[PDB]
Amino acid sequence: AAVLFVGSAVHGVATV
Amino acid sequence: AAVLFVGSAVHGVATV
Amino acid sequence: AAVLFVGSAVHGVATV
Amino acid sequence: AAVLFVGSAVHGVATV
Amino acid sequence: AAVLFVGSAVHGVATV
Amino acid sequence: AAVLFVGSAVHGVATV
Amino acid sequence: AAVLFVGSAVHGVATV
Amino acid sequence: AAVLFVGSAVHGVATV
Amino acid sequence: AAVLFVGSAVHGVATV
Amino acid sequence: AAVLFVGSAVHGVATV
Amino acid sequence: AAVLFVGSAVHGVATV
Amino acid sequence: AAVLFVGSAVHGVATV
Amino acid sequence: AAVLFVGSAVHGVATV
Amino acid sequence: AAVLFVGSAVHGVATV
Amino acid sequence: AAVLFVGSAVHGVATV
Amino acid sequence: AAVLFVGSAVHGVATV
Amino acid sequence: AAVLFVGSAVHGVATV
Amino acid sequence: AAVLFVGSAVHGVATV
Ligand SMILES: [Cl-]
Ligand SMILES: [Cl-]
Ligand SMILES: [Cl-]
Ligand SMILES: [Cl-]
Ligand SMILES: [Cl-]
Ligand SMILES: [Cl-]
Ligand SMILES: [Cl-]
Ligand SMILES: [Cl-]
Ligand SMILES: [Cl-]
Repeated sequence: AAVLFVGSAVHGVATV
Repeated sequence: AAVLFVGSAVHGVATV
Repeated sequence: AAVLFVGSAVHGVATV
Repeated sequence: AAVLFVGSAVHGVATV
Repeated sequence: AAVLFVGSAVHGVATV
Repeated sequence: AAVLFVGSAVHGVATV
Repeated sequence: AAVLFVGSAVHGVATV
Repeated sequence: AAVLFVGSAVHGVATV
Repeated sequence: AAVLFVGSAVHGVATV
Repeated sequence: AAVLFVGSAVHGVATV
Repeated sequence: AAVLFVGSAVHGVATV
Repeated sequence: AAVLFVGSAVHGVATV
Repeated sequence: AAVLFVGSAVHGVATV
Repeated sequence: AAVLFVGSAVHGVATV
Repeated sequence: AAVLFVGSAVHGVATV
Repeated sequence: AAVLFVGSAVHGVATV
Repeated sequence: AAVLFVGSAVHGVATV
Repeated sequence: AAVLFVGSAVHGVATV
């Protein structure tokens, strides 16, 4: 799964 | 504190 | 607690 | 020591 | 390199 | 899953 | 943005 | 290497 | 110390 | 955004 | 229409 | 037929 | 020449 | 010839 | 026309 | 057969 | 404790 | 301070 940095501010890490 | 992956796949990150 | 980055650049970890 | 997440959802860091 | 969350439970981070 | 470009030449696309 | 292969079969490419 | 979709419109695929 | 994302999008990581 | 491990040694994490 | 990969392994491209 | 990225960022693959 | 996605949403492929 | 994803998750690109 | 990866690692998409 | 990128830079697509 | 990347490229994560 | 991994394999976090 890809480790991702998501959001737009508030961001966080997600895995897909 | 422990790093956690939460979700079910897509996971986000939490801390306790 | 959710791990969130907060900022607009420098983004820090919000204590949640 | 390996960094491993253990769980089945919540996954925590195993002390290895 | 892609940062990845791998495994299937036991997971961990890998870079490719 | 991450789309990756892997190999060393010969390369290919893999998904993890 | 990450190029991802997502779905569950039916899959597709998404970008995040 | 990560397959990425980059640009700002005009976009393209890059690998890192 | 706090983990920071720095940049503006492309971010790198810093610590304070 | 893709979380990436970049560099070539000195490496670091970047997000794209 | 969506470009998708369909299958269950081998997955082919379909338009829906 | 032309292959397209459709979306708004998150994109997926479409074709007319 | 570059293979690119052009658009502003729907993005088509162009060669530049 | 049709382009395929083959594998089982990890997939690679094949074509018959 | 053949689609190519051009670059040196970081690659982008070109076509002659 | 595998779809691959072959080259040493410019890499073209080959079927093996 | 120090975070380590271990491997040789593919790296995994260890801690000391 | 920048987060950097230093090594050539084991890579550790440089105190910067
Ligand atoms: Cl899970
Ligand atoms: Cl920003
Ligand atoms: Cl857009
Ligand atoms: Cl956005
Ligand atoms: Cl499958
Ligand atoms: Cl799996
Ligand atoms: Cl190369
Ligand atoms: Cl390199
Ligand atoms: Cl290395």
